[PDB]
Amino acid sequence: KVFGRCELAAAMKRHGLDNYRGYSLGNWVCAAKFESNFNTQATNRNTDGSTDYGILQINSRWWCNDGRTPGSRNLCNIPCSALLSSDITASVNCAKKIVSDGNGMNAWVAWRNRCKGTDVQAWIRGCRL
Ligand SMILES: [Cl-]
Ligand SMILES: [Cl-]
Ligand SMILES: [Cl-]
Ligand SMILES: [Cl-]
Ligand SMILES: [Cl-]
Ligand SMILES: [Cl-]
Ligand SMILES: [Cl-]
Ligand code: NA
Repeated sequence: KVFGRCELAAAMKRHGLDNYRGYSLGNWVCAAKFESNFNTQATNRNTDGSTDYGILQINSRWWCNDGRTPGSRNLCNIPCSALLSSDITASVNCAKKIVSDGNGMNAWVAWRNRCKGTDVQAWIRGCRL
């Protein structure tokens, strides 16, 4: 599914991501924009052989099982395929675990490089929330 901007902001708020660990909804929308372009079916293979999955490009080294990332963990206790669903529940629940890990949203390199310290409230401007 390719979400609209305000459609995704609303879905993330419905699942309790707004201000989760102190991160406003515009931070999450911005991270999803640059990670996936709001496409739940986004995938990216890393040099190390891990794969990033879904709207927030969650990685197989720690967070989900794909059966093809040697030595990896599955801390969200999900198949990585669950992160590609039209329903963002699995992505949101796993994102809450990642952002609680100690480095906040710096876990998402694209958030640190493209969203951090920007006017992220622009990402929810105009949305009926
Ligand atoms: Cl957009
Ligand atoms: Cl915001
Ligand atoms: Cl594996
Ligand atoms: Cl595990
Ligand atoms: Cl599995
Ligand atoms: Cl949803
Ligand atoms: Cl933090
Ligand atoms: Na894994």
